[PDB]
Amino acid sequence: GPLHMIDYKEIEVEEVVGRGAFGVVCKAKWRAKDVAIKQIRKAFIVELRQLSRVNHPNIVKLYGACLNPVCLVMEYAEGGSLYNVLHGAEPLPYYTAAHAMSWCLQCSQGVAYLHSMQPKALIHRDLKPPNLLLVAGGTVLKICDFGTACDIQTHMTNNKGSAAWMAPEVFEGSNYSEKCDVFSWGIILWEVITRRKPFDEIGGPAFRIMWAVHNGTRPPLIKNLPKPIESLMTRCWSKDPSQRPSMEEIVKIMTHLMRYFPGADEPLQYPCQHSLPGRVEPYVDFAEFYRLWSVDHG
Ligand SMILES: CC(C)Oc1cc(C(=O)N2CCN(C)CC2)ccc1NC(=O)c1csc(-c2cccc(NC(=O)Nc3ccccc3)c2)n1
Repeated sequence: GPLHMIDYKEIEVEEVVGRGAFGVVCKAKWRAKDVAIKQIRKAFIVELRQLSRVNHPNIVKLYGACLNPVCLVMEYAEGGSLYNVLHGAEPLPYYTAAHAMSWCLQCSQGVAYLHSMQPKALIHRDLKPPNLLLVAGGTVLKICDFGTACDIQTHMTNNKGSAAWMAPEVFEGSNYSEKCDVFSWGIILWEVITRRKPFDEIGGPAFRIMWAVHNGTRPPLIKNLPKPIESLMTRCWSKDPSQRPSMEEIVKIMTHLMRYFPGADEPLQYPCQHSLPGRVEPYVDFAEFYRLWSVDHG
């Protein structure tokens, strides 16, 4: 994995866009290109090595590192976090079923890559919309890993944590595999389809959500959701990791559903005035899906 050595003189820092845990992410410029830089010593060696080994369109690009001061240099995500597109400050952008399905397809392709690496696979173990970034007018999605928490107080048991998207076996303290990322992906699918924060009904501190998920609570089912999308979604939620699909299988299934979801290449340009009403209604609209389905199967 080749990598550019960067003299800190060449960087011109523009703004700060994330301060949590083990560094401060910042917008900057470098040889024309807009870049994102994370300033910090220990695990940096492992991350820098991993972040150079990866080469996939749906995982964020590493241009290189500056060894003094010790910081990563990567492509800037103009579109920002998916979380911020979904639930950020107003005005939030309008999006479609096709966008929602494409973002989950793209995320799954990135994760399938991570799980297929050799000799050992990379397990992300922290997939959630804050670590999913958007580019190309919101059309393209790239996985990253900010790693938002460490201290139990002002991180892991709060809104800057990740218990809503976490697999039971991880927070349970049991052994886990790459199937933990499949659970997370299942939750993200529900999230983009509904534009609801998962387990916002429960809330409180994170241990309340962990308690509910450990007993078997899942996000509510979605009204009028196609059965194949509901099958794939609810399988990823499975308590037993053995019953969850592989990311390889998800990529195949999703790749073929996109036939019934044209228009994902349309960039995010229209505004939205979003307000929230057993089951729950989707934000996106599945009417054209059923229409195109009927034509193929009829
Ligand atoms: C809050 C941040 C996250 O996410 C961002 C949020 C915004 C944002 O919300 N803004 C607010 C201001 N407005 C004006 C624009 C929108 C902007 C940029 C980034 N970040 C990035 O562009 C970026 C690119 S790489 C990266 C990053 C940051 C920290 C760590 C890593 N590391 C990895 O990706 N590691 C890794 C990935 C896969 C496998 C192994 C390691 C990347 N961040």
